Amino acid sequence: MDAFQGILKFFLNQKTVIGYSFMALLTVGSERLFSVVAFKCPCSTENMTYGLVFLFAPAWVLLILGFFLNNRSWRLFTGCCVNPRKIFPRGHSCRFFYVLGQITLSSLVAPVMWLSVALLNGTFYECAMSGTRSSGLLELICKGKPKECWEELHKVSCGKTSMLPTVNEELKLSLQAQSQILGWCLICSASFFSLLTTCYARCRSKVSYLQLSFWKTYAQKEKEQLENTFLDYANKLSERNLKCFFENKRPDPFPMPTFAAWEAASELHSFHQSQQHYSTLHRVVDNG
Amino acid sequence: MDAFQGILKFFLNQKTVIGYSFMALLTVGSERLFSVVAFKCPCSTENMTYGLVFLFAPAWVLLILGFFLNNRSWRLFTGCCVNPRKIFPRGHSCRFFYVLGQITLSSLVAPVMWLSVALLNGTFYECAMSGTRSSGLLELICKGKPKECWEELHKVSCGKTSMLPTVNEELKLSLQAQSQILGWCLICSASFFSLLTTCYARCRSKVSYLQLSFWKTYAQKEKEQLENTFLDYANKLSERNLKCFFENKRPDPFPMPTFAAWEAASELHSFHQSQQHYSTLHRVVDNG
Amino acid sequence: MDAFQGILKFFLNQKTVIGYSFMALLTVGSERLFSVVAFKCPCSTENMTYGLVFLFAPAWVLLILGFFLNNRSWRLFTGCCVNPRKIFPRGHSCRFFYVLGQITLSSLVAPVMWLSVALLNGTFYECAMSGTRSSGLLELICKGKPKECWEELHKVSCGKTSMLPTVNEELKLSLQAQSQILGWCLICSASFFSLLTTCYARCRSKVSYLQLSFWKTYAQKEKEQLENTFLDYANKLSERNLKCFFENKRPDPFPMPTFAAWEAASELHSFHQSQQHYSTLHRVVDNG
Amino acid sequence: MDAFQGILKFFLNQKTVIGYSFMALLTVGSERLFSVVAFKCPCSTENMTYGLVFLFAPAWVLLILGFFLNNRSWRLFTGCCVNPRKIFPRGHSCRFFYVLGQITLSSLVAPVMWLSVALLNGTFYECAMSGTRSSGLLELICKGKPKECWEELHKVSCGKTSMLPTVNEELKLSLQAQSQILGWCLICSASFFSLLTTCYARCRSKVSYLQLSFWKTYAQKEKEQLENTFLDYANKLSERNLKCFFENKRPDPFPMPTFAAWEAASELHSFHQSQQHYSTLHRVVDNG
Repeated sequence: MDAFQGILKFFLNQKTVIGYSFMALLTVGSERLFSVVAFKCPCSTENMTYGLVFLFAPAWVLLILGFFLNNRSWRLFTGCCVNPRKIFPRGHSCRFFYVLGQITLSSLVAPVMWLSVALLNGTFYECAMSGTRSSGLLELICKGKPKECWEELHKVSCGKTSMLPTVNEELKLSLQAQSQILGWCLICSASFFSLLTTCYARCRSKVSYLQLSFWKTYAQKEKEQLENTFLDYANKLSERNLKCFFENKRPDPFPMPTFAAWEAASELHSFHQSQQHYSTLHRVVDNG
Repeated sequence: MDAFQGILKFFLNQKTVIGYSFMALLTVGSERLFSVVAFKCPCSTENMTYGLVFLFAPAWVLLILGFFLNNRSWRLFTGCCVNPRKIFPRGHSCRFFYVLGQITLSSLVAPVMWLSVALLNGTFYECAMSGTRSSGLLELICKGKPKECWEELHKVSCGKTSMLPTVNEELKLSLQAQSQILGWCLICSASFFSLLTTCYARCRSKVSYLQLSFWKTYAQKEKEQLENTFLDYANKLSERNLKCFFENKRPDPFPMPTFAAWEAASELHSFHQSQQHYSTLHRVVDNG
Repeated sequence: MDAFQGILKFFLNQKTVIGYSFMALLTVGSERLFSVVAFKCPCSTENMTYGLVFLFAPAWVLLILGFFLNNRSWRLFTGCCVNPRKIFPRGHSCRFFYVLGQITLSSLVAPVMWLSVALLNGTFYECAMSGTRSSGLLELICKGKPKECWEELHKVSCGKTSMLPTVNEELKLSLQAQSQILGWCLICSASFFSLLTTCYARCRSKVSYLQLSFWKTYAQKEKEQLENTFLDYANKLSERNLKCFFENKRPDPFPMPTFAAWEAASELHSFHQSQQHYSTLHRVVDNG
Repeated sequence: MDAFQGILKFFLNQKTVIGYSFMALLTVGSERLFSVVAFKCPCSTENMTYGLVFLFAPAWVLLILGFFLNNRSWRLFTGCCVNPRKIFPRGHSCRFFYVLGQITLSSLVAPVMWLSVALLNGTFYECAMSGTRSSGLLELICKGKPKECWEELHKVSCGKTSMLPTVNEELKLSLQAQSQILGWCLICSASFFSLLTTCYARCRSKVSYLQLSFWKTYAQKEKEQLENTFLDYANKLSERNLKCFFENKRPDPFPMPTFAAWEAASELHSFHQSQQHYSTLHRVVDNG
């Protein structure tokens, strides 16, 4: 009875850590299927292009897919060209870049978690670094190797090289270990940067921790009560419009908010501690 | 009890992302059945025609199938030739191309997801590029290859070539990697174009985000109340016609909307912020 | 009936020892997957960097992840730059370092439990100590070994050495046993330090054991009653704001605490035995 | 019906013998995983240090872990430095060492049960005794053995010895049998010492067997009544503090015990047969 109503409280409270644990568990299973089934490195001069597309192009698709599912990116841009000065208020001319910077950093999580799993499985970097064709970065790999390392390097993945094939097995291990070092430098420097910008946004907040816990509770059920007021006023408007069509009647007037009140309740909210309002709908009711 | 009435809320809300995830999971399993069971490349002079038909003809079938299932393409064209000026209003003469462009771009999703999975499995491009017979694009494939690369290229898929059969294994890998580069160029440039036209359509909207959320709620249950009014007036009309046939009576008059009211409620809706009407049935009731 | 209501009492009472037993059971299964599936030591001159990154970089990620999930690190830092003297009171100028020292030692548990399991499975230390290149610490390993121990030491993991390959099997055992001795010195000296600072914090407490048991019961259900007062005052504020918007009314006044009362209830609590208060909200009510 | 309410009486009554049977079943399964999966003896000069750490370091961790889980070690030390003379009463100046001696001997059970199972599986002692390097205790092992027993003894675990390898099988059996004799001498002398100090503490008791059975029944449900009086007085204090914050009222006074009564009920109890009190809370109520 109460055993099932006591575990769902502890699960719904920790809901922002199972969403990230599921986003990281799907990238691991998707990277162990692109390299096993679809990736096979050609031993040609297109080595640099072929390995640099299986690395960065699945990270570009996940960036655009995070702008589609972000519900507060359509809340900001819808109706922009009607009056472009309602997103740029004259009192706070810099909150547009704070919100737009919050959309970008929130959708960079899945590109970063793709570039780290793909670098901790060093099959894409080994195919890409073999076709380097550069003066620098080639003496580092071919340090104590024979004279034909500077030309037959881009064949080391397929074997197929007349260079005593146990040097080909220790030229693969030197490239499969330069990517796993780079794969850990990306997790360590993106976790530190994600904590440095989160703590700076909370240290510079306008309210303390107790008022911020009421602000999040009000903003979560102002949207639940909005879905029930829209759904109740739409059942009464469609019943008025369908009885005056089949019976050829004249309708009673239907009171609705005007266009000036619809656009004034859609502006961007910024907290003021002199008159403490918790939403932009709270501000237009208390002022009018 | 309430655990089953709390997961279906989170599933029906995210309903436009499981439909596209099911459309992408069916194209993958359909492309891995044509190339395994039905496709076998002939090593002939019909190499170009055979591989270019398994690429573009299953994408032409899915384009027409997206016009049959689009419910707002029959809402626009039914009764066109009675009065063609009800689709071309004189106030807004350009909305006909906005609606027609929305039909085309919404049915181009499944052709694009076919050409990407087919190019990421490079069996159709390798059979097609072998029979190119062109001056350009033939020196790129036969760069460091012997003299009989310019004539025996169209046999490389079947083997069957007296050209030292390890060059035939590195001419297959060079063609199976030019299609996977081209496959990622299509996903990366169609995901960017799909976001550029969706964001431009919302930035140029007439209403803000809050009024657009009531417009979508009213339009969803105006169709639900329309199906219950049609089903209620058809049960009363069929009972009147059947009692006056078997008993040879004369019927009472049945009030129904006239022909001029049926055609006025079927026009194309366009929002005006001076008189805010949320449908074209709402406009003919409030005006008459 | 009462059999299920008698074991959940004994499980929820011992709740701080199943969270640590689950934190230690997940580190063991995560370390037996990095060394088996992903770690393969190269026999090169990058031996020192490769083995020292698989040791300390997964312990840097778990340190930052313990600052995110700590609920009393945001309770201290939110709203810091509005008035920085509310975290540094003039009466108790040193409690800021007692709370900050409690956040750090509580999040150092999972880094320490990573470095112990990684040293009791001596694969990361064997790859890293082989590339030592130092005057000291090299005569200890190469004590009764031949002359080529001082140059071909970094190849001992891959084999591949012309040094009579049964000396290569007793040079691996001498390095796989110097890490397991260091793995037990870390558990034995972190368990003694975790008891010395816990017993010193309780011996220097202001209240005895009986008053401290009431303090923990009050602080546990002041948070439960706070979540039900926030959820009740937010259902009444959103109902007031949505009836005055759709009907264009003027609202009744809504009594709420002022901004000066919100910030005084968010300060840092310190016990005084002259006037015994159990929270900072209890102190501002009894004083005003 | 009553079949389940008649076996749980016989199980909860014998609760101090299933806790020790489960503590001993976990040490056996934990010692058969260290010596099988993680222990591999090097044949080097670090034989003494390697085998003496796998023996005594898991016994030092279990000693500190028995101070953390002992609920009457925090009952004694919390608030010690406020007034140190409440743990050292002038009438009974030696009860502090009786309680501290009861904490130490009750947490030595799991260290002793580790050293006995680890010595009845003679793998740790065989690795450590091979590197003895002593004048005594080496003639006992090398009694009827050849001349190279005094130098090649520390290699006997790995084999690897040119000493007619059937003498290497009877030097392992002589060291794997000196530890099992030492393993049984530890269980025989710790079971006799545990009965000798338990019977001496009960023979020197102040009450007889019948009064001691009421004392254990009262002390067991003074703690159950204390958890319900704390949980009832904390629900009334948090409701008073939250209604005077959101409504800006002034509160009624809340009667609570003073600081002098909180510390007098936290002292150390000792029985007196002149005025028979069964707790230290029973003493301060009957006296005041």
